[PDB]
Amino acid sequence: ADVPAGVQLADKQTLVRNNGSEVQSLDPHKIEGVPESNVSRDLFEGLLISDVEGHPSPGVAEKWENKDFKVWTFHLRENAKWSDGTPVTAHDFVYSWQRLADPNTASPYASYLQYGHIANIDDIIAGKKPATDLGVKALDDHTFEVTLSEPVPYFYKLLVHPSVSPVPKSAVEKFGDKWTQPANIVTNGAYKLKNWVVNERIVLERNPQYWDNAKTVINQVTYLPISSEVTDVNRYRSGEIDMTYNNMPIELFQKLKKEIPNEVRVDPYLCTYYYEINNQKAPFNDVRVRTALKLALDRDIIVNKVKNQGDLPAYSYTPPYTDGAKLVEPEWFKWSQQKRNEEAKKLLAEAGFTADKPLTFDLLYNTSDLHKKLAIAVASIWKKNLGVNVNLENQEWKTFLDTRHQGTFDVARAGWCADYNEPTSFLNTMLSDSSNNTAHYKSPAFDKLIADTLKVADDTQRSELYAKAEQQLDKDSAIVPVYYYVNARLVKPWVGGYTGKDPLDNIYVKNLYIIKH
Ligand SMILES: [U]
Ligand SMILES: [U]
Ligand SMILES: [U]
Ligand SMILES: [U]
Ligand SMILES: [U]
Ligand SMILES: [U]
Ligand SMILES: [U]
Ligand SMILES: [U]
Repeated sequence: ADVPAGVQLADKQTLVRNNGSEVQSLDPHKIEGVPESNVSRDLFEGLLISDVEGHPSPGVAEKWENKDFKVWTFHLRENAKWSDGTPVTAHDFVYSWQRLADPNTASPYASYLQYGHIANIDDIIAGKKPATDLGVKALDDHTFEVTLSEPVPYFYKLLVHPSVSPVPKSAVEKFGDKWTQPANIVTNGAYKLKNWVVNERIVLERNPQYWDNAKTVINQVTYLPISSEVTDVNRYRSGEIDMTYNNMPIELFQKLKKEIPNEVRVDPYLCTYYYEINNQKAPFNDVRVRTALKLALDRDIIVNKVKNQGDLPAYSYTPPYTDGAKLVEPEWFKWSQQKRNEEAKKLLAEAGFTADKPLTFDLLYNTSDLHKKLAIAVASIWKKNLGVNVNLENQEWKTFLDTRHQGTFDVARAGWCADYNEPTSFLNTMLSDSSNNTAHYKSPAFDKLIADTLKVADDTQRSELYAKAEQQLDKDSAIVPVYYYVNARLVKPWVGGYTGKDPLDNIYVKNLYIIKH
């Protein structure tokens, strides 16, 4: 943390953050969500980290070079250490990236190594080559070299993500899936795990071995698993919580803007809220059904009437303000809602649906007052506008993600937030073989458009190709875009170091500080 001259620090440097839900895991290779990544950034540090404004910056790697954007060489700082005092080496990164690639690990982020195009990843994921053939090597203890199969100019931007953080081989091998228990875990970020009580709290304490420990200010941070946004706000206002999770309750938000304006932080965020359709399950394998659902949802009602927290109605998957996004707003988005409704009804009528045999299906969402209220509104809108019946189902976060991966669903609420600020951070998740493809969408045409983006060596052709890839997804109605999120949360006046300038919201508790109050 960089405490401004003149600021008086509180005697007790502790923080309590709400984290939305119980985490899937603390193992960097078994996680895929925001709550998971929030804790992961305090515990495991990769090659690069985001600074306080979100810029990719030195993590374990103090400096790096690239040759033709294909061979990346990272020079690891000599004093990088794990919490048990042992050095973090390039060998840790080699083991870690191989474990991520290995199909036996079954990481939801196995495809992150395909997104960066590390050599031999496709064959490794497919079981054709052993994970040890991955294009990574330790040239020495302090030098990690990555070899890609094609030039990727934005490659280093990927490296702040939890999936490419190092994990400690000896703990993994000795304790297997209990390696992340407090008595066994070993970490290399600014914090160490002190306590983990499922559905109660995660307590982290400062890691004295961290290389940049002298600049850490907060001594302990607690992450809570509260999925009710109302309850989060209540425990924030009671004094327990210093920073709410960044999901805000429809019940109270308008009142909060008037009551504590200075604490209501609202900043740009590269995330899209959408209804994920299971594209491989009848009748959602019919483009007419998906298109009907996409058109009949009234975003103006949802975004401006129901939620009204500053979100913008969405017509694409990639947020339009992602760096490199130059998207074409589809003609249906300019139509009137009535015109969208007629087209929708026409398509469903063409798909075989009638008043006597209507379309009925489930709408799965992770427990939350916000998603429940939005799903109830969407259900009402779809019933009224298109004559469809939906059965709402809530599931806790970890179960909910497993259901979407399993494909044991019809339509699910969804939100994707960028991992690096570039259109492929979104677009790569709709690749037929992506480990992040919970839409179960498989388009050879879409796949080809993205493969072509690194076959050209310039940004304008690349941006036009991303635009076309979005048009292909839209043409297929793979999803139902709802809104682009804003990052809205409450932060007490005494929490310093949180700018709100990072559109990825990659917060590190090592950058924060408690102002005397
Ligand atoms: U004190
Ligand atoms: U105090
Ligand atoms: U660049
Ligand atoms: U950029
Ligand atoms: U269903
Ligand atoms: U509620
Ligand atoms: U470039
Ligand atoms: U105080």
